[PDB]
Amino acid sequence: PTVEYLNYETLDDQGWDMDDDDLFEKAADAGLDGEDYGTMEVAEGEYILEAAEAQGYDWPFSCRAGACANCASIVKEGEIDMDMQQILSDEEVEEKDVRLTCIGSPAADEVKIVYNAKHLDYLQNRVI
Ligand code: FES
Repeated sequence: PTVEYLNYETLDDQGWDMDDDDLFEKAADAGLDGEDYGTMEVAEGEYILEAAEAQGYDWPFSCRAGACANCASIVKEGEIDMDMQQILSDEEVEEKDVRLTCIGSPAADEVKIVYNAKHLDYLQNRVI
């Protein structure tokens, strides 16, 4: 039950690559904020945003029922289990690797994922 969360905003701000500089690995040498990069440990049956929230990590959330994408993320690798529902578009689960962190649990041992997907330029336009 090991995972590595990464700040999607840090990837853009720094202007790094998605998997070229191996942020999940080079990040440990940057000592960035723990709320941006770190190894998230979650057992089977435990919600990510929940296991990380008990450590000090922060995640975007609004519906908290797996019916919206505010808590959207970007799994860079591994696999996560979802509930009986699918509000996101497979394109986001395959082209953006987005998942539900409020109601999503890791089904693999090691998994990579970026937290705070709301930073995506596709949503930033929602700003009023
Ligand atoms: S907070 Fe709505 S799907 Fe996660």
